[PDB]
Amino acid sequence: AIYLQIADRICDDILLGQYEEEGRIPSVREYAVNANTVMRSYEYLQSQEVIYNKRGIGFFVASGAKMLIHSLRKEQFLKEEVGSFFRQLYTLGISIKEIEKMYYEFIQRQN
Amino acid sequence: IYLQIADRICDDILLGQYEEEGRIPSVREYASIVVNANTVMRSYEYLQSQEVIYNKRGIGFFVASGAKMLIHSLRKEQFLKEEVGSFFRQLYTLGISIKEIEKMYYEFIQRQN
Repeated sequence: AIYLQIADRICDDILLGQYEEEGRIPSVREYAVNANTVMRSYEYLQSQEVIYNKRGIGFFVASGAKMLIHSLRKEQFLKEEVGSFFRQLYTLGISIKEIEKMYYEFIQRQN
Repeated sequence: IYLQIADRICDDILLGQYEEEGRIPSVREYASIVVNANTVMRSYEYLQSQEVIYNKRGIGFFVASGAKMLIHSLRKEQFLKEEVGSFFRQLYTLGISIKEIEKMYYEFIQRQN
């Protein structure tokens, strides 16, 4: 959903040190091909402590929102997918000794 | 669809319509000229995680340097899994020699020529 299809399109350019932690970020009017729902985007991200507000000044990345943001998407994976995914190895007759085989060998690919 | 697009664009690409290290226009724009927009998201993922393309962050997508050729191949190797099997079976069933069908791939080539 785009309330959150955008709230996730921001926390990343922070993990990339493009937006410095406790360094600033963009006027919405300017992040305007849409700036309407954005108010519900920035919403998500404020109520998620990812960013903060100076009265009349503008907008920064909350420090260690690098680390504030890493943390959020973790429990929205072990809640989200794992629980079915656990329940699939189950139904399928696959084991963790066979899955931590293909995983430890799965790094070979990315190096 | 998820896919069809790849071809209109790839053929844009093999037509050199889009240069390698050169830009394809917005996922906003292209869907007008053709008329849906968000299923045009389900494509550039497939493409840029298939390496025929990439998105400079905050600029757009580009042709990947060496694009015109992986395609031909992935066009070539896709002939090799579900398009070719469809065939050897028959040249087997109906009683067709290999050098049988081969005869008429060389008259084929001659008309091109």
